[PDB]
Amino acid sequence: GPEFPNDYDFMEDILDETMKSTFKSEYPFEKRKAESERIADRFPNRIPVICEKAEKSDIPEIDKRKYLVPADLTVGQFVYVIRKRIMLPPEKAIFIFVNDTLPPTAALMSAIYQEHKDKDGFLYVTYSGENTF
Ligand SMILES: CNC[C@H](O)c1ccc(O)c(O)c1
Repeated sequence: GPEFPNDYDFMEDILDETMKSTFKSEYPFEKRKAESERIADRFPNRIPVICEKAEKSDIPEIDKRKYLVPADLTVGQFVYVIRKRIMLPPEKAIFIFVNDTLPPTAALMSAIYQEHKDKDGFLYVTYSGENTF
């Protein structure tokens, strides 16, 4: 029994480039920057991470794509949380990319933030499975 949003049919069999849509392209830069600035004030010791599903990847979608990551949390630990959230069976694979790269699983998310944070203050991560449509 899928949990939200995976009780919805996304109709991937006709999803087009005219329909692709992500956090950056759905919300104005200025609104995004103001939100991460608010988080720096209100949750100072959290790293704000936008985590979204790679395009056409064969893996469940995620409800909350916005994470308040503890500063000393490793990449390995963050991957485990996403796995948990999409209820991915342990026998199926999951990878996260930063700048189209697999970060080293022992790396602190704080370090990845300092190296790769967006002009808008967020860290953008992409997750995917082994296959894609
Ligand atoms: C699609 N029909 C309802 C939906 O499947 C649904 C309802 C309650 C839930 O807790 C749930 O995970 C999914």
